[PDB]
Amino acid sequence: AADTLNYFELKGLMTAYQQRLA
Amino acid sequence: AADTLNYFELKGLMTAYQQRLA
Repeated sequence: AADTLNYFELKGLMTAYQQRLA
Repeated sequence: AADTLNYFELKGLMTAYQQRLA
């Protein structure tokens, strides 16, 4: 039931934030 | 494999593509 966080992009925002900081 | 790819950045990138092209 983890996909609820994956369907709604709670997981992509953090990766984008990380990528911009790097 | 699905967990690795990022559906967020590709959408953002296509958006920037079109907004510049305009």
